[PDB]
This record gives sequence, structure tokens and C-alpha cells, in this order.
Amino acid sequence: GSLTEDGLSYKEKFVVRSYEVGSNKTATVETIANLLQEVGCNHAQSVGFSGFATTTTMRKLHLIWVTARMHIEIYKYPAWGDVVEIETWCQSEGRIGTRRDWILKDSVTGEVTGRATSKWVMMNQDTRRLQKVSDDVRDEYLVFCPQEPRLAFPEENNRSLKKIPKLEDPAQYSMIGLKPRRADLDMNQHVNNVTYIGWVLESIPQEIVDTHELQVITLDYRRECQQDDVVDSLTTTTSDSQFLHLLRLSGDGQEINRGTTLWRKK
Amino acid sequence: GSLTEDGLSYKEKFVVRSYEVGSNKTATVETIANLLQEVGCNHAQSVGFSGFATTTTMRKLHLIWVTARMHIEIYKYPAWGDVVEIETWCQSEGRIGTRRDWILKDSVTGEVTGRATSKWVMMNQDTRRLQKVSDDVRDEYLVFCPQEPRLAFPEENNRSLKKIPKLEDPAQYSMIGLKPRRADLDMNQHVNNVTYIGWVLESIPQEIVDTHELQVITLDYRRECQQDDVVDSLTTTTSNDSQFLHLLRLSGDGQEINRGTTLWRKK
Ligand SMILES: CCNc1ccc(C)nn1
Ligand SMILES: CCNc1ccc(C)nn1
Repeated sequence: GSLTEDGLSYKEKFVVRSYEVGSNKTATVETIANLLQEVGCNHAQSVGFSGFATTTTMRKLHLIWVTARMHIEIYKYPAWGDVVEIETWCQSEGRIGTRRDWILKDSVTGEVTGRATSKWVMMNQDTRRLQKVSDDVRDEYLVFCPQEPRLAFPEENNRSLKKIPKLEDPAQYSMIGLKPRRADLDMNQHVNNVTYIGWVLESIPQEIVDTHELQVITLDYRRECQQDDVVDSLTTTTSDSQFLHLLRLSGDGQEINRGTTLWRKK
Repeated sequence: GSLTEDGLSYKEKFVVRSYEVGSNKTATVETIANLLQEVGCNHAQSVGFSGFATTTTMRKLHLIWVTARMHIEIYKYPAWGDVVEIETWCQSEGRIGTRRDWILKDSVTGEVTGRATSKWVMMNQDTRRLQKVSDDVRDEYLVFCPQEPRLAFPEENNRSLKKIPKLEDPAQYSMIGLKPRRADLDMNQHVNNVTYIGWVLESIPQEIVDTHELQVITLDYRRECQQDDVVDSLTTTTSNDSQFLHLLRLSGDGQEINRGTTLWRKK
């Protein structure tokens, strides 16, 4: 793994492991979202950030970078034993926060097999208070970003920026009583962003998973699920097959996530 | 990853990933059990077997290798970003089945940071009926094994071969209503052997996990948990060091699926 010649992006190769693949012997979408997370952490580490991408100002201010949205689009899931090359870079989005992008490539053919974009915001780690990002914070990471815009999804009016609606009760399909275990936590004891993807997908009928492959997934993150919390995953078909998703806490019905998935017939 | 000079063992290096570590920034025991599984799968692939290590006779006969026991003992959990080198080899145990062993090593110092041994049995995949290993099946994989004994736990009185008792109700601690999700299944849609390790450990109090580190884990596998099954994880302390007794059973009928023990030392 290394930063590119200009130092404004990072690349890494991954050999697909036996436990990382699904019933069709290709990496699951959760293995992909994990690999994006891993190359993201390695790009931050290689540029000085020893908290993910927490600058010197943020560590003292008790501020952290938090995912607001993740959008992944896959064309070909890499096979077990294959090598996948991922390129990642960060970009400032003014006071809103940062945008981290990815390009997934086949290491033998060089063809793009997928792409991802994520939108991150800054919050206080002691309270969920969303912040508008200071000008002094910006200048600390802006030196590690390209200045000319470089977007993984440059298409004006594409899937990555579309507003997601709330799932109306009753749902078509559901997977109730989901609790995270220790393997679902990160090194800071918080639930891993990838687990929520798995939970959304748990309500999809097995018949869709068996006859279709996941093409697009957009996940809006609203609130975090704590260790002792229980979750309900809801799904309704809105149509290729398209779905509407809602993650909420089993008890009060408090929203934690919302999203959509797009699937193609195998 | 490659077979050694003699072709009777396999080695592979792994860089510890950010999502693979625990609160102490070192690989979890579940990341370790997964890495053992991965190097096991790669040693079988590099020698012809590509079902895990299914011979051409096991394939026609609908026979598979299933884990009966796993024993892992760790001295140092590798840090996030560190490189761990694992060496694996398989050995025949007559008609009982095979034994697959591992040596975990630090890639910078060469020191052994852990070791593991697993005992595998032959089973008919359709009827779930166990059976002794035939001569014809044996001759197919014996060529890939060392003939002189090579044991990861060679000791005369070792923890890897001790009989585990059943946990008597009521348990001291428990973690009720555990269901596997799709990320818990392998490529054949069966529950992954590593998930059961996570389920045993879910009943351990957080105060043990925070003040102690896992040293030894022995897991006996008796029955598999199906996709739609729900599991109960039970724990009772049996003891400077903390020792526990574990029992995994199906929430419904109380059917046993796993039993084991864990050994923890104060950080
Ligand atoms: C290049 C390292 N800097 C950053 C800042 C924020 C985010 C989300 N990612 N990366
Ligand atoms: C070299 C491949 N041979 C085998 C056979 C059985 C087992 C459990 N592992 N490995």
C-alpha cells in the first residue's frame, strides 16, 4: 500500500480470502465496505493521522469524523483468490464536511469493477452535536486533498446524491431482534459502519440473494446503535429489483438508518 | 503464501487490518481463528484439493471433513499494522481422522506468538453420519503429510487433549437469543466455525475482557447451528488467572451444539 506519485491519493492490493466470499465464490458487499474502510485508514495513517483522520485541533477539541452517507456501486464482485486494487482520496466540501471517494479495479485487466463515495460530518465525541467545521481545522487536512474536483460519481444528478424517503409501516419483509456482538465493534468499542449494511441486507428475501446480485447500495446514517441496543431491519419492494430500507431500534422505534438497494438478475 | 522447501507444510504472511483489532489495538481471537482457516484453505489449494480438502473419493461419496475440536493458545496478539507469519500442516491420525496444526510467529523477531491444533473427522454431508477413514481416501492425502510426528502441542500432559465436562444449570453468566446473519455463513451456506468462538465469548463479562487477555481456548464441536436456529451461550467461572466453562445450546429444545473452556491472565 502506498500514496500515489503526487501524494494526493492512496492505493492498496487485497487478495480475496475464503471467508470473505458468498455462495457464488465472490466477495460479499460487506467484505468490500470493510476493504474501503481499511484503505481509508491506511491513507490517513500514511499522511500523519495516528481516531480516524482526527487532526491535531480535533483531538484537543474532542471532535470526530462520523459517516453521514455511504454509496457503493459494484459491476463485478472479485472472485476468491483474485487481487483487487482500490484507490482512495479525500476532498473538502466547505463547511458541510469531507467527501471520501474510491475506485475499485481488477488487478489483472485494470478495468474498474466498482466505485464508492461517502459523505462525512464532524461531531463532538461527548455529545452528538453536529458542527459546521472551523477554518483552522480545514487548513490542516486540505494539504492532503486534490484542489481540482475529482469525483467517483461525477454525473450531475446521479444516484449518490438522491434524497431517500422513510419506509411506511407495514413493511413487506422484516428481520427483527438483531443484536451486535463484540466482532461487530471497532477498536473504540462503537458499532462498525459495515454492520449496518449487513443488517439492512438481512431483511432481503433469500430468493433475491440467490437469483440476483447487489448492484447499488446507498445508506444514510442518522444515529448510532449502542452495544446493548436491539435492531429491526425493514424492507419493501419499490419496483431489476429495487428496495426501500429502514433500520430502527426494536423498542421505541427510533430511526438509525435508511436506504435503497438495486439488484440485477444473475 | 507458499509451501515450504519439502512441500509438507505451508506459510503465509498477514498484515493486521484496522477492523480486525479489539479495544487494545491487537487482533481479536476471532481474527486469529479466521487467519488459521484462510492459511488452511490455501495449503489445501496449493496441493490439489479445490469442499475443504475433499479428495476425489470424498467427492463422489459425498464425504466432508468437519471440525470436531479446535485448541488455540496465544502468547502475544499481533498489533494493528504488524505482520504475522503462520505455518500450517496436516497429519493422519489413523481411522479417527486428520489433525491440522499451526504455529503463529512474529515476522520481525521470528518469535512464536501462539499455536493451534484442530482435530477433524470424516462425515457424510447428506445424512450427517460420522465414519472412520478408509484406506483409499487416506492414501490420497497421506502424501501431503509429514510421516515423522510433528505436533504443535507435543507435551506429555497438555491442555489440547483434556476431556471437557457439560455446564450444569444454572450458569453464572449467559447471552441469550443469538442468531447468525449472512456474514456468519461460509460459501456453502453453513455457519462458519469462527462464529461459534464469538458466541462462546459473548457470555464472558465485559469486566473480564477489559482487565484480562484470552490465553487458551478449547472448543469441542458436536452439532452445527442452522441459518434459522437461535443460540444460548452459557458461562460459569471454575477458578492470578481466570478459568471458565462454556456451553452453546439451541434456545428452543436446549440441544447441545458446543462445549469448551477458556483461560485468561491479568493484563
Ligand atoms: C486524507 C486524510 N484526511 C481525511 C479527512 C477526513 C476524512 C473523512 N478522510 N480523510
Ligand atoms: C493437504 C490437505 N489435506 C487435508 C486433509 C484433511 C484436513 C483437515 N486438512 N488437510
